[PDB]
Amino acid sequence: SEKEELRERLVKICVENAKRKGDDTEEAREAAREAFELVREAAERAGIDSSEVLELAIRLIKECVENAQREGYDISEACRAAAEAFKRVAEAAKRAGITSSEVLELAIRLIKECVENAQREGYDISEACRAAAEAFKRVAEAAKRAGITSSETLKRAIEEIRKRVEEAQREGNDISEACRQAAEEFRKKAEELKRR
Repeated sequence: SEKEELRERLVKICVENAKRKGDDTEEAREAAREAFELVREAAERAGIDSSEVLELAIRLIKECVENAQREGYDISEACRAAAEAFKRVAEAAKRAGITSSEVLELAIRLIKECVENAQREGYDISEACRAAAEAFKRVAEAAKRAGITSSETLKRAIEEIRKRVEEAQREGNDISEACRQAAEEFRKKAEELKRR
């Protein structure tokens, strides 16, 4: 099946990257298999389990794993953390009624960018995953509360977070704070919209 194929690809990626740097390949295979099910189930429960969304989730994991290999991080840790980050995006999407393909893609790109930035700087991957996923969760929740149904509005909110994260990266400022401040500015705007 397509899912079996996709899982096999992720296993290959994790095992090959573990083998390259002398990490435990059996742990990496296990991590890949468990990560795949974690993301599949989360997507299914959120009603977003198109093969396109599953491919994006696997791409996120792949990129985080490949960069872990480059930057001195444990392959299985990276695999798990990326999968858990996707799970939190899916959970927030479910709670807010978000199914937009473009919104989901931007949320997952934001996670990737935060993780890559953390890995470059030698910081903890899990903290970068939390900042990115929390920012999405905050925007999603604020949009739902305010009755914002527009995909363009959500896309522009996530793009603004991406823009502030890239600015912070460039200037050597804290990425997590950039995420927090940008999501909070959206929340304010949304709440004003609802009140007014």
